[PDB]
Amino acid sequence: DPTLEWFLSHCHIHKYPSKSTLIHQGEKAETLYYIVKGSVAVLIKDEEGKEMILSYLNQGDFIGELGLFEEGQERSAWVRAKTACEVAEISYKKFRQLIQVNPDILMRLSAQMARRLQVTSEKVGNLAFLDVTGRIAQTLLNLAKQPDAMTHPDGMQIKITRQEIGQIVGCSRETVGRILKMLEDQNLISAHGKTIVVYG
Amino acid sequence: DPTLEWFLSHCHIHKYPSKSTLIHQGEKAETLYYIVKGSVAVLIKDEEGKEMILSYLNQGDFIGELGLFEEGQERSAWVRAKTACEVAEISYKKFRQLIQVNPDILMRLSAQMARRLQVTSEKVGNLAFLDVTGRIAQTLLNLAKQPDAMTHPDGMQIKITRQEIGQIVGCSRETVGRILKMLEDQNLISAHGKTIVVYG
DNA sequence: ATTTCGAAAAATGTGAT
DNA sequence: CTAGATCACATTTTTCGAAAT
DNA sequence: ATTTCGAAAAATGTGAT
DNA sequence: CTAGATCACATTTTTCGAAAT
Ligand SMILES: Nc1ncnc2c1ncn2[C@@H]1O[C@@H]2COP(=O)(O)O[C@H]2[C@H]1O
Ligand SMILES: Nc1ncnc2c1ncn2[C@@H]1O[C@@H]2COP(=O)(O)O[C@H]2[C@H]1O
Repeated sequence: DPTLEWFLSHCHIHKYPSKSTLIHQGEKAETLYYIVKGSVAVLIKDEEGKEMILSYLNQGDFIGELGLFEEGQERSAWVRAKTACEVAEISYKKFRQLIQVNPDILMRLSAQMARRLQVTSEKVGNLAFLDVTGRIAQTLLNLAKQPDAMTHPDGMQIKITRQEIGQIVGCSRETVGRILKMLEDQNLISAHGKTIVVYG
Repeated sequence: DPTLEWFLSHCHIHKYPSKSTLIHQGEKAETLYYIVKGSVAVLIKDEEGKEMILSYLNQGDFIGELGLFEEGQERSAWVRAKTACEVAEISYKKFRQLIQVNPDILMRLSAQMARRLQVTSEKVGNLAFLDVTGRIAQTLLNLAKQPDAMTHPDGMQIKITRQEIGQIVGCSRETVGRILKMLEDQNLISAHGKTIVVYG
C-alpha cells in the first residue's frame, strides 16, 4: 500500500543472517525496525542466562517501538533472527518526522502494540492459571498457527525443540519431554525429534 | 497541558464509585476511557473465579484502548475501580476523529501503551524467572511507586491486604504472609496488619 | 536451489529425590 | 500433600560447510 | 448530613499435610 | 527432593449500616 511503501522509502534496509542478533537488551534505543522478510524471536534473559521467549515476530511486524515514546529508554529485550531476515530500519527522530506528515504510519504501529499487549497479557494468565500441560498444549496450538508452520495430512506440522518449548512455557526441557510423550499417548500429537504434528 | 485539555472537551465525563467495574471482559469494545480522578485495577479471572491483577491504572491513564485499533474486538480484561473515579468516556468513532485533526493525542495513548507493554513483559519475566519471594519482593518495590503511596523516612509506605499481593504475584494468602514475616525477620521491611514500609 | 555426506554441534532421556 | 525441577552423560538428532546436480 | 458504635465479613496467623 | 498449595480453625482487622449527634 501507498503508505507502508513511502515509509520503506525513508528506511535504510539491512539483512541479518539466521540466529544473528538484531537488538541487545539494555542498549540505548534510538532505531526502529520493520520486518520486510523473515522472522525473529523476542526474548528476555535472567542473571543466569536462562532465556524466556516472549514472542515471535514476522514479515509486517515492527520491532523496537517501545523506545520511541520517551527519552532514556533502553531496549527491553533481545531480538534474535529465527530465519535470514530483511529488515527496514530508520531512526526515531527520522520517524517522528514521518508521523507529523501522515500519522497513519503511527496507527499501524500502535495497532501492533495493542495486539502485543493483549497477547502478552494472555501469557500472564496462562502462566498464572494453567499447569504446565495446559501451557504446553496451548503453545503447541499457537505454534501450529504461526506462518512458519507447514501443513500435514493429519493436521499442522511444526519444528521446535523441547528446549525451546520450555522457553515459551517456562518449564524445564525434561518436563516438556515427559509431557510431549503423554500428549502422544492421548493421540493428540505425533512427536518425532523436532518434528511435531498437531492433529487437526 | 494544552492538548489533553482539548481532548477532555469532547469526552462525556462520568462518575464511578469504588468496587464498581468499568469494563467487562468479553463485551464489545466501542468506548475509550480516561481517568480524570481516581484509580482502577485491571484484572483477569481464571475458569473458576480466581483473579490476577495485571496492573493498577491511575489518573492520566487511558482505559479500554486495545479495542480501538481492530474490529469486532472484545474487552481483554475486567477493569474495576479502587477509589472513587471520575472517568472521561468517548466513543472510538468520535475519538478516531479527534486524532485526525491532531495526532498528538494518539501519540500520548501509544506512549502509555508502550509502558504497559514493557511492564507486562517484565511481569512475564518475573513469573517465569522468580520464586514467590522474589515476586513478592519485586511487587513491593513497585507498589511503592503507585500514587496512592505515602513517603516514609526509611523507604516508602503503602496499604495493601496480603490478599491483594497474593493476587498480583500469583500465590496464596498464606504464602504471602509466611514470606512476609521472613522478610520482617531478615529485616528488610516493616509490616503490621495491612501497612508496610519498604526499606531503601 | 537442495541433495548428499561426514563431521561437529545440540538436543534428549533417565528416574530417584 | 504434591506438581515439577534437578543432575551428569551416554546416546540420539540436527545442523553445518563443502562438493554435486 | 456527619459521625459514632458494635456486630458481620474479610482477612489473618498457624501447623500439619 | 522441596517450594507452595491446601485444609480447617481460632483470632484479629475492616467494613458498614443503624443510631446517636
Ligand atoms: N511482549 C512483547 N511482545 C512483542 N514484542 C516484544 C515484547 N517485548 C518486547 N518486544 C520487542 O522487543 C523489542 C526490544 O527492544 P525495544 O524495547 O526497543 O522494543 C521491543 C519490541 O519490539
Ligand atoms: N496488561 C495490561 N496492562 C495494562 N492495562 C491493561 C492490561 N490488559 C488490559 N489493560 C487495560 O484493560 C482494558 C480492558 O479492556 P480493553 O481490552 O478495551 O482495554 C484494556 C486496557 O486498557
